[PDB]
Amino acid sequence: MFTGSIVAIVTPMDEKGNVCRASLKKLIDYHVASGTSAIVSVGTTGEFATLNHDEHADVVMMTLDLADGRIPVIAGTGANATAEAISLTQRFNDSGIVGCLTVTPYYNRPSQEGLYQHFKAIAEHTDLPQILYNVPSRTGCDLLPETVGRLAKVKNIIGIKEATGNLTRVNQIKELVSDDFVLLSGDDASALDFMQLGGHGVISVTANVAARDMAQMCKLAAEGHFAEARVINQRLMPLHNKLFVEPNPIPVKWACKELGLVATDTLRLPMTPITDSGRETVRAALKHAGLL
Amino acid sequence: MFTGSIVAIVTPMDEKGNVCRASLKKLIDYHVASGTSAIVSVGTTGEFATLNHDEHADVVMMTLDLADGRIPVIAGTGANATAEAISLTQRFNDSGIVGCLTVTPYYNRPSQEGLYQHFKAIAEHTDLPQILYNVPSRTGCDLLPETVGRLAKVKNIIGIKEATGNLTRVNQIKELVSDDFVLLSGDDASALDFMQLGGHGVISVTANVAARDMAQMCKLAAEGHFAEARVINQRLMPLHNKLFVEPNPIPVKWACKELGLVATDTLRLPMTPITDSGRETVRAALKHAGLL
Amino acid sequence: MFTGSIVAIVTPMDEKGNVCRASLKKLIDYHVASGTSAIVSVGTTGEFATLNHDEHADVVMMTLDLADGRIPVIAGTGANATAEAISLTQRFNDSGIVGCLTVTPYYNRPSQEGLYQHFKAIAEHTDLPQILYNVPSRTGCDLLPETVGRLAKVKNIIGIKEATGNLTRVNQIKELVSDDFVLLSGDDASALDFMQLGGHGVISVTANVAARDMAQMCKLAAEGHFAEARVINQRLMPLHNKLFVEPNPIPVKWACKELGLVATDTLRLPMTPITDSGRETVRAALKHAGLL
Amino acid sequence: MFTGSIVAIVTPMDEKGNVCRASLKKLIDYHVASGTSAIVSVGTTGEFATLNHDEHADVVMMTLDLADGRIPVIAGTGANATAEAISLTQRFNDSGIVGCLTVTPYYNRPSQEGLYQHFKAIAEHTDLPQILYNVPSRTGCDLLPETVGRLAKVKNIIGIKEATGNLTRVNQIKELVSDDFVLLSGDDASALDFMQLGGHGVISVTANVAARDMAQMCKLAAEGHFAEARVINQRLMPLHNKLFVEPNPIPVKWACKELGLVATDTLRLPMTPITDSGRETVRAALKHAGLL
Ligand SMILES: [K+]
Ligand SMILES: [K+]
Ligand SMILES: [K+]
Ligand SMILES: [K+]
Ligand SMILES: [K+]
Ligand SMILES: [K+]
Repeated sequence: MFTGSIVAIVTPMDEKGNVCRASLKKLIDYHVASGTSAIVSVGTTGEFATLNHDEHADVVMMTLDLADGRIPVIAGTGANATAEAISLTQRFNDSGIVGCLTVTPYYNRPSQEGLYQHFKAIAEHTDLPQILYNVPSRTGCDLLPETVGRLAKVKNIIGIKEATGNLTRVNQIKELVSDDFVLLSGDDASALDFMQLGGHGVISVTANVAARDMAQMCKLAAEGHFAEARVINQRLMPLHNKLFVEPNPIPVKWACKELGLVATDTLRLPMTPITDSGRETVRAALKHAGLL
Repeated sequence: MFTGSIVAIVTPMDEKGNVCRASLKKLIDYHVASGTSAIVSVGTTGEFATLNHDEHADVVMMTLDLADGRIPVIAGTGANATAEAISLTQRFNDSGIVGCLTVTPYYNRPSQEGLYQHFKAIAEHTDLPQILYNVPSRTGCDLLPETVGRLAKVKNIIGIKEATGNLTRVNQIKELVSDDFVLLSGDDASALDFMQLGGHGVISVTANVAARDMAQMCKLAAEGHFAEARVINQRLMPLHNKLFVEPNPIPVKWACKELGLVATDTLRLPMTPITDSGRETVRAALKHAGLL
Repeated sequence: MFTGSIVAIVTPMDEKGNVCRASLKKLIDYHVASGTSAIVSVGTTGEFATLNHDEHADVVMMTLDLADGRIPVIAGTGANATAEAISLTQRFNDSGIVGCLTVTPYYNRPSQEGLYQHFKAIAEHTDLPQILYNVPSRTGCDLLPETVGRLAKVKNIIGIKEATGNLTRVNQIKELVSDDFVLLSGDDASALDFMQLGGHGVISVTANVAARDMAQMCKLAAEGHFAEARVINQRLMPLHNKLFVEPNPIPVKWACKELGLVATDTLRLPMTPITDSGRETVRAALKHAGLL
Repeated sequence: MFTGSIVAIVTPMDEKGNVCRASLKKLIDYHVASGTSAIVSVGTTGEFATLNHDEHADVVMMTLDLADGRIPVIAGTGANATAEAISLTQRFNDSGIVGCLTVTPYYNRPSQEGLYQHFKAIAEHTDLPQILYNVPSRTGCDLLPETVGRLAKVKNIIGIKEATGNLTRVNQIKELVSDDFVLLSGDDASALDFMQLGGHGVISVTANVAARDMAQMCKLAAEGHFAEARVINQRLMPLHNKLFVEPNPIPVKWACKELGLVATDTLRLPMTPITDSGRETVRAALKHAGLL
């Protein structure tokens, strides 16, 4: 459901830029075989910015179909207009997804009162569980712990993906919310630290290409075996870093292609193909993790 | 017209959040009478974030119809997907707009090369003049002078709205582009300084309520009369700051309502109504500028 | 020695700005009675910036004398010139202090190679244990984990006071150093989190006025009792924050006076007396902690 | 003289780190011949951080003796303890210096009120003109325009060396001070922009090796001939940047050695010798400026 290693899955494309079903099926089978806890479909790593809402919905529904009940699917449903976020969420009502990952409005820089009204309105128009998502480097907006506390009082707001990389947020949030509100890292390089402080898992880029290792790390964390988890983390740290050598998901798509998990590493503009220097860097990180 | 005081006009709304034609007419007449150089329709201040593409186009067309040839209109046309920006651009071909204001992709944080490809593609598919728009605090990415220099070689990329507030950008860009490339400030509080360093004008929030003083300030600046311009700037500085006391365009829409230029101060979520403390701050700034 | 709750003790002054022996003795007796693990004398909170090296040495020696073997004393010995740091350290050779707290050079912004040469030269001119101290908001310099690793190879460099508040540093450093290199927080508000990640204690401002609570928190942490430690932390969090409402040690000196621990709250310029608003804020925090 | 191109002169050292009188003479003659306005002796670039007060005074006196009335000398006199700044100031009373350059307290992060008291006290105890010096990247504190305005009312506080590189400060300060208060840039790369906005000159690192071009650039700027000045600035921009490729004054001392102006490029720890890559970068910048 909402703990352990959750992959922010790539939306694999053909050379034309449209979803590649055979690739998507190969990835999903991989995540089932690897012990991934859930799949986030059409999150940031899934190129939500460059799919239209129809295309987005098609990918989510295809992912659900291919998952075939073997692995839970959380849909990306964020938007920077509240009405649009409500419309997008309503597309998934009764779909089979287990909840929604909803990013703070980007670009328009709402106030904290605005963020409260936005997420409350979205939560009120669905029965689906809502995971807030804070990623200020992308959005220009920072959903602060006090406001997460206020929102956690809404019945179906049940967790947060905290992608600041600021580990002080874990216990600031935890003290204002109930014991069952889920804290998930959105920052691979700090995620083991985030779990060590009390978080419950990660929505991960790295899990796209090191799914088994990520699942093993997160299990060890949950069991309180941090030193064993950290050995895995150290083997993965160059991926955690170098999968952002160029803008995500440029590196992870390349890595997926290199590993034979997807047919092509195509992305949509303004994301551009990986540079030669980038390929060499990512290749080295994959080798360090023992994947190549 | 791409120099002088250009207003980033509000999109006035009724209580339902729908565009108020009567209020828009009043603003347009105000700008014609007050000597504003041009109107930026559905820029940031015009709530491009929360209008859909149809409503956005309607507002641009309504603005053109109401302007009736008396003042030039520039349309906001940016998007974070290069295909969507191209699509939106096509809607305005032969509309009567003089140019497009096209923001760097927000949220997805493309590389410089990605920005280059993005804007180059948009420019290729129109004959309309394009004004690049850099606002890193909103978008998460920063279109750097070197890339602006590469883009300025494209025939119909004709200027930039630089909203960093980092004044060193003026001459870094100027030295890389031709003498006819327009530099426009997107930061009211530093705009006179921007013009003093070589900028050609401003795309302004303050101009929505102080159009005549903005128009004269920019003229004096273009003539080299900076001391004279600075007297006006000092009277407007509280507005340049306090129009951002809560997220733009919340304060300026309230100010327009207080002056009687628009029927209601309604905005779309996630923007919310001005706080009482914000009304007090904004009113004080209006009085400092001599407007109430 | 170098774990648990270490107080960065204030240098109490008379009204003239010189050390007050009776106050210093009262504080030291308090730390012995409270279970404080060690005292840092003439660190940042002890006003190292505004004591001359003679005055500094006198305070350290007086603190040692008053401690009377009951509680270990670590001297502040940092300087931004290597020669000066060596001279200051040599004053304490054979003094009775148990080690030195040596801040990265401030103002001059050395490179990482510079930081390496600086601390290596200092370590080579003493037999005393050296605790590095990184506080970039004050110094303009950031001693990065790689360089801490390089330095940890020097026999008598035995730990670090990490005052960035960036909790990712704990495990970055730990993986590059031996199991016996000591990690101490220099940031009260994050210090329980820092210990939860693997750190060994804190050099604390808050311990000046909540010494018993800080010692109890740190003991619980070391025992792996984080939830119990966090209850104490929550009671102390307003002090952890509000003891920096005005520049440290302005608030903590006031609080020490209010509690009857020191005779006067005098400081040296450019530190100035606490403002009325500050007194009210600090008073509230003391009340929250159950100290007043 | 407190306008035009003022050099923040290196303190040339022999291999032992002691001041080289022969090298200093050569530099002083160079500045007299090249039209430099004044010499700042034992500023940041002069390694004020690593000279003791006696050595600092010796260098100022030697500079005065060598200048022999041919060029005005301003002494660096700042400290982070108000008493120490006063003490140092007294050493220079009736020395022959024309003024003092006094940096905001570093490391201890005083309040604005603390800065006000600090500088007010220093000014009270001398008849020498005082130039305030703001460099937040080094000091950890930021002397804001409002406080500069309060200090400019003190009769002998006569200007400011503003080294933020934040160009909005020019007119924020100008509007709060009298027409005769001097604004000087402390950031070579933005200094021409600073002058274009109303600044009166620069306290420069670049001037150590490009004194004549700096002197002419500043004259053209003072005359309003900004286009002409900017041609010179463009030839000097690689030096303005690459003199900071490693910590200042490491690169400029190497540059002075390469040109033959000083016998050795030796500095005091924690400054270290220039890297090979830095020598290559600096040399390239020298050639761009036409100096080798
Ligand atoms: K809930
Ligand atoms: K939108
Ligand atoms: K062009
Ligand atoms: K060691
Ligand atoms: K020093
Ligand atoms: K004055």
